[PDB]
Amino acid sequence: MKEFYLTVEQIGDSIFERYIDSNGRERTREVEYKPSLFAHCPESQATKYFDIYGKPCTRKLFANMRDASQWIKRMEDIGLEALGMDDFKLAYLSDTYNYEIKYDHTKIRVANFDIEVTSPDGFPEPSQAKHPIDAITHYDSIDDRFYVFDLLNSPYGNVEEWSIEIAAKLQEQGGDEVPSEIIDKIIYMPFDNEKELLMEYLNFWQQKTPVILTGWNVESFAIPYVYNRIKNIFGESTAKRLSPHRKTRVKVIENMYGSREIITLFGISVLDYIDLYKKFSFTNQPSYSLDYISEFELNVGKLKYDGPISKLRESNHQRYISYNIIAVYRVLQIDAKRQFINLSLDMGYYAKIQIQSVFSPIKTWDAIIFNSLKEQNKVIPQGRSHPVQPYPGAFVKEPIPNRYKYVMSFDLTSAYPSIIRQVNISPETIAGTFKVAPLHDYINAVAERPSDVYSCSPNGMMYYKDRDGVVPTEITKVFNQRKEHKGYMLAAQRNGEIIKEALHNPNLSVDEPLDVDYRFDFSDEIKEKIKKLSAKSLNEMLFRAQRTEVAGMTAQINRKALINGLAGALGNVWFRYYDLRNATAITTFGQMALQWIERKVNEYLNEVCGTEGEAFVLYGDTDSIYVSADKIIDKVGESKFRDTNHWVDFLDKFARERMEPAIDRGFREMCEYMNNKQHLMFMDREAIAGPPLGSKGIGGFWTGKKRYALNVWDMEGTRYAEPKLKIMGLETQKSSTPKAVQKALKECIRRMLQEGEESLQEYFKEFEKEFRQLNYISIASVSSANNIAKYDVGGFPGPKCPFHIRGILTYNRAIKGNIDAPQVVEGEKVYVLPLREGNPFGDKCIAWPSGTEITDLIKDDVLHWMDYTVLLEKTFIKPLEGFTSAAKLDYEKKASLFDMFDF
DNA sequence: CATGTAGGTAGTCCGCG
DNA sequence: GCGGACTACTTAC
Ligand SMILES: [Ca+2]
Ligand SMILES: [Ca+2]
Ligand SMILES: [Ca+2]
Ligand SMILES: [Ca+2]
Ligand SMILES: [Ca+2]
Ligand SMILES: [Ca+2]
Repeated sequence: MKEFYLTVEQIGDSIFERYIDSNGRERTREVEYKPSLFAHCPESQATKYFDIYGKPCTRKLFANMRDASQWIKRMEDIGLEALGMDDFKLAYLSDTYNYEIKYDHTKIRVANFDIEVTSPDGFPEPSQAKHPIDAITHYDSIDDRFYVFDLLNSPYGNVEEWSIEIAAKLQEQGGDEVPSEIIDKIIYMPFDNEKELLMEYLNFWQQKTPVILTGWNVESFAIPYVYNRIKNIFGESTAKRLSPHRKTRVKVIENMYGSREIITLFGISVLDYIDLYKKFSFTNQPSYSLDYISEFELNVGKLKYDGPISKLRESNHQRYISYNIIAVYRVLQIDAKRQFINLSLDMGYYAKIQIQSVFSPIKTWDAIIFNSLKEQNKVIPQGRSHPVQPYPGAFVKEPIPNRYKYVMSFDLTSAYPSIIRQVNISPETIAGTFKVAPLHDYINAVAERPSDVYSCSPNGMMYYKDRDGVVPTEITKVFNQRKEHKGYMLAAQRNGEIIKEALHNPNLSVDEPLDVDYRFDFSDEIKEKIKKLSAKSLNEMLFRAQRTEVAGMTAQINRKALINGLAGALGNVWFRYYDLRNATAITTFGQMALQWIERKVNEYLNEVCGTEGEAFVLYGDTDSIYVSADKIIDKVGESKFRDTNHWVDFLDKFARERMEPAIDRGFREMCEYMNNKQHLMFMDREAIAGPPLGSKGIGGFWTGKKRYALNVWDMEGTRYAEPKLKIMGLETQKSSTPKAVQKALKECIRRMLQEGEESLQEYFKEFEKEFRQLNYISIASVSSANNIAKYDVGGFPGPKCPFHIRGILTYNRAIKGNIDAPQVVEGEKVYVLPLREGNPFGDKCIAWPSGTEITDLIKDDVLHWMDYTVLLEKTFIKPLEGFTSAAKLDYEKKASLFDMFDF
């Protein structure tokens, strides 16, 4: 096989690399790497190295990496550019793997682990590590085994061995319900003292040294706890055995009363699954406990146990250990679904970076671009210092707040990257400037044509047309991968709707799910077979299709994020190719594009409807337009339609066969105007929205910029079995909004859009009557606990103290002295409830760590003093008032002359 | 050590015979 | 109590 790296580190003048050799064996090696950097030299000097602007360079080959670094400083002091890759391990990877890396994940040791630490005196701080580690579960991907390390004897209790037999039993039979598919994969190892456990864990670690290390919160808890605990018991050099190169760095972040730390283990790539999840999932959760996320992702129940976690080992060691095992498995289950490790490996090896550097788009792109330029013997520029400077972004249209009955939306495929490719925006493709007119003059095609030689953006920049830029070149590659995967995702989505339609008429038979590839639209033959399948087989197929869609979503959305990240990095001062001329060339072009195409669409629709000056585009944001299709429907007359699907078909066809071609013509004209390199503004129909035919539903509404709701029947070619709400910005989409209020607001919206005012009023009335019976957590608001200390004046709120921070302070006073109450952690999420006047907490609100029940000591009083009236008013009624006044209807029947009668 | 800007809601403060 | 500045939190792109 082809060789590929696992990890790379620079330590002094040595590169330390772990890799897979040609026989698929894991190897390690130390290399005294001899780096090169470069300097401009005179034209006369014949060379094979040129900078990206074609200026000749001379290679400086160094004896060691220290000399290279030293040289960079001397050049800085002289005042001359020091070119080349200054992150030497990227150069090493580039020299060592001068080819497209094909890696085999089965050779990569991916470790997933989690530890337990009984602590009777509060949270067990990793920096102090003063309590025994009494359980570790460590899953190894190469062995496919869960290695369980169980402490039987501790100063907090001596316990019996854990029973795998009881673990496998159903919880309703007193077992722990450890999933049956991992029972045979568990290797259980009890220990009579902690030192032997830890010694054996280290020996185990040596034999099975993680390459990728993950788990839930491992970076902020498990890893620093294990490191510091081993350090305190055996000494630091023993602790350093967690690094295959025996080197670590201890990052101490000053949390103030007290503190915590991150440990860097050289030769390992730590990918904390919480960080992967936050970067790659595109969710905004109110809690990030493993219980919450597992139930969200997997629909599995919360791990239930009686009493506090500090007493679980002593009271029920059996359950303690099972839950340690299960917690580790749940991360594997989430990853089986989401495939973030696979994505990390894909992206890492594509870029030729340390795998943990996928968290940094700047590092990722720096490596991609360096490797691309190196292949052509070109030399990358020195990184420079720049002051932070705000710059303009997208255009968002001010909508008229209203109900909007029939709406069709369109937007640009991969807008900013397409702009980069169309205009040819790169550091080395800049050809000059032109004198800019006001943007509106370009939008209305009255400004002079910027150039008939170069490709232009309305920010004043000109670019070469006849040569490739490294930015366009490399952004196109990732874009094309993105496009591939989104096709797979959308096919699986369409495939899923077919299955949902068939589930309306399941067959009474015993059969199996069809063996199909869900990434491709089902053939007619497959669809015929599906119409005869049973419910059981159909439901299994739907699950598989949805998993295929999620996998495709992970792959496409994050490659989208990567290329959009390249456009943004051009406006980040730490990016090697930072340049506001290029950043603003993109955003300014985008502003012109949206407003140009608004004009063109209004012109076109007026023409075909035989009218003049009517406004068809009602809204747009960055690269999208929203078109009122009311006059389109009225032209033919609603009477002509047989059902909802018929008018949907009609608008679908109208957009495809009439509008999109008019849009393409409009954009081709814009392209000629800017004399761009390549026409790539492809604005395809997104949503088709309206009320069901014959209903009193309003179809949709806008309250303002970035705030609207649409009843959608077709989305990017997916014709839904059941209409789906597209809601943006409204309170239903906000993690700060209480969970049950999101639900109730969404149902208010559904009724408004699908059923009408009377339906809304009926629901509003019921919810108002039943509000007070909802579970307290379900109606608590959520917020992030930032800068708590800043407003903490003697345990009381300082000036300008935010509401949520005030609630945290109230909480801290209420739990003072109580050692079991969980502390609010700086930066983390909290539930928040308002409190009636005169409450025993002595303030207007309370807040506690999210994803948890509030400690039993104060829970009773919180429940007793909750202010339901404030809560209903602020979280539900006030947002609903916004929706309904915008839509021009009432959530409560207004008084009128009719009130005089008895109906 | 290092993607971007645009934009709405709701909080505190402060003015207000 | 209500409604402007000033701003934290948060989401749409
Ligand atoms: Ca635990
Ligand atoms: Ca788009
Ligand atoms: Ca699209
Ligand atoms: Ca059937
Ligand atoms: Ca868009
Ligand atoms: Ca109490």
